[PDB]
Amino acid sequence: ELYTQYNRVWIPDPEEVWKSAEIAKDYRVGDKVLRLLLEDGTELDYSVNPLPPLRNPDILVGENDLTALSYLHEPAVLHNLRIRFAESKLIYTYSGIILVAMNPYKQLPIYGDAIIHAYSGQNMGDMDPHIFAVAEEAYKQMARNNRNQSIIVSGESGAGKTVSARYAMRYFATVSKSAHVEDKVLASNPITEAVGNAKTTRNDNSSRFGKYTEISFDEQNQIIGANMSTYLLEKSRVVFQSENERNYHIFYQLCASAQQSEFKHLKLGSAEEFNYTRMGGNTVIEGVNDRAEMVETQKTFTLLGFKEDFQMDVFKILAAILHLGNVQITAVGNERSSVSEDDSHLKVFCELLGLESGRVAQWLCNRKIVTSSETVVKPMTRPQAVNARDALAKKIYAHLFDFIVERINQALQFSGKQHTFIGVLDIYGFETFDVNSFEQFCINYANEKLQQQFNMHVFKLEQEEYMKEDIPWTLIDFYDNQPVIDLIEAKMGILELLDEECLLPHGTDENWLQKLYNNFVNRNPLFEKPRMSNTSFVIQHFADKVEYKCEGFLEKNRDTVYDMLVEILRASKFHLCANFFQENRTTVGSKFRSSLYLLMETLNATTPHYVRCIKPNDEKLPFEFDSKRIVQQLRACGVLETIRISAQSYPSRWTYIEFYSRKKEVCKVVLHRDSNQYQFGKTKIFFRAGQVAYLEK
Ligand SMILES: Nc1ncnc2c1ncn2[C@@H]1O[C@H](COP(=O)(O)OP(=O)(O)O)[C@@H](O)[C@H]1O
Ligand code: VO4
Ligand SMILES: [Mg+2]
Repeated sequence: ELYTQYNRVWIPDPEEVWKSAEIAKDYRVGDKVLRLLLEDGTELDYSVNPLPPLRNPDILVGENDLTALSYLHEPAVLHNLRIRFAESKLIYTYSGIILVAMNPYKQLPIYGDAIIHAYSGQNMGDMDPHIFAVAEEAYKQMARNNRNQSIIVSGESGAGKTVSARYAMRYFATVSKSAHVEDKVLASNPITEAVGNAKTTRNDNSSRFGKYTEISFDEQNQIIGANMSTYLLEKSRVVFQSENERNYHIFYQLCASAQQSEFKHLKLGSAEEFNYTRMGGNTVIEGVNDRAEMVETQKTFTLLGFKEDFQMDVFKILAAILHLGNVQITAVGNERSSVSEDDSHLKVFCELLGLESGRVAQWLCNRKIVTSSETVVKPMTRPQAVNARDALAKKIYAHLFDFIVERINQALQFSGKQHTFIGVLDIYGFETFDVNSFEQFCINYANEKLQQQFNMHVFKLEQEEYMKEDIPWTLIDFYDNQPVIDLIEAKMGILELLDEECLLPHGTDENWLQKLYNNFVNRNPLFEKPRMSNTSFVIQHFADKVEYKCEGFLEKNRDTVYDMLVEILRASKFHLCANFFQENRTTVGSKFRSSLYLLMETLNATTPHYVRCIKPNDEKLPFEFDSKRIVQQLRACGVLETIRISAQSYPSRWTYIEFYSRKKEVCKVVLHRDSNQYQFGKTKIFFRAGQVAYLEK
């Protein structure tokens, strides 16, 4: 321990998390006090416990790889990212195995084809940090050893996962260009964004669905096609928006083109006319021309082989959903509801979908009950009627979304042997709002599973591979999130208790919430009940604490539509609509659990390439560095731990018999002619990075 005078250390600070302090007097070993001199000139005696993190030299700060730091601690990482980002305007930085990517919130001219080819053929460390380098390394490893790869981006909402994923795919399309199948696989993104992304208060272009795109390659490592897997689309988005949030983009693209002659038969108007698009109070995104976006969407559909007739059919479905949302449901007393058959919006809804308005009006306000002994028809209250109507709207959109993805996959098919593939994962990031519900619970659960997949490959596997070789290895501590995962997915867990309540015909949100209280309050450290609420619960996620409201958990987990309404659309004279509701028990939560299990396995059977995205500020400001919010994300992603294990990891390994050519004691002797840059195991030798390539020369 030598904290000599004149050098600097980091101490806690409220605003900037950490602050530098110069050691005024030299350090006497064992002393509890430290003579420091603050930046303001205020002297102090810091109560240390033999201690403060040492600040790295100004020569080592700002480097491309943070493993090159002398003192690996949180202040160093935070400080290095700050000056690289805030001052040097560098958004990419290497943190060992992972790439770190800071959201610039500004268009940077660093993705041109010239730069793409500049990265091609190069090694990982040869060039400055860039998403292209991560992609190149995956493409490089796919070719040299015929292994499937995965580009796995992560981070909270608005951190820049989708932008990273698309640029990674842009790289593959450029270097591995063969038919221009490359332009089609790239086109799959903007299509799914139009029908799958929506403005939230976290991100103007938030992904409300998860995607995993497998890019297939032939023996020449040229792209031959691709396949897209989607995960739980947000259905409530179709019929509900919070303040300053929008429905899916395509609804507004469609309304913005309502007066075009081609669309006039859809009887549309401004987005402010329709209840399903107006609810947020703002129908426009700053710096987005929805009409111009409609044009690009049409061009993109055409590029994928979807002509005018195909586009008008999906636009017809979309317009129908909007009109459905404006069907007037009046109250008849306090126990009954009513819809006029001559309701204007109902009539076009039925015309576009070839339905009979009488049957729709009837079964929006009544529910049939078959007991195989009698058939009871009970009226619905106005709230129940609106609910049944909205549920129908959400169902139509869900089928339409699946229909589009299914057709996209058909367009990207290939009649050939898949040599290898590179999967690009891009799911909705960790998010939390004032009011969190089932939607947020699922997204955060998904993110929890990704962190598990990450920790397993980076910390569990890598260290276990070293430990069982009998080599000296100080284990790196990392936050294992298996407990919170078990709390959610395992038996007697939250999602299991929810399914049980859903099986009860008299099941309710309140009773389910009570079963969570009894089972987990003062029983599971990760589960908490707020003192000033008996309608919610808070979970300690890896990223942050998140309070969830229990309202609507059963309904959303069931995700049902009344039988009579389904039959009406099943008898649709519109071929596309009839296809959606043709006849061909498990809950949303159970399906979501199972889907994610398959995904994790698919990722584990590939060589992962991780990218950690980070939102620097909450105001979408260009190159603004919010220390508190950033350090929170660095802790959640375990960046500091990742850098540490990356630093002390031995990249190159040799078996003893292999070592002789260039026995156990003979090799150890010749190696000495420092002692830290290699270690000897049971059947293997290991070396430090680049500490051998100089022998090759
Ligand atoms: N590299 C970047 N360059 C410019 N803008 C970016 C970049 N990354 C993110 N952004 C901005 O952040 C917004 C949201 O990014 P996105 O990738 O959708 O985040 P996520 O998918 O993680 O929610 C984008 O619409 C874009 O304006
Ligand atoms: O806002 V993002 O859902 O695309 O993480
Ligand atoms: Mg996204």
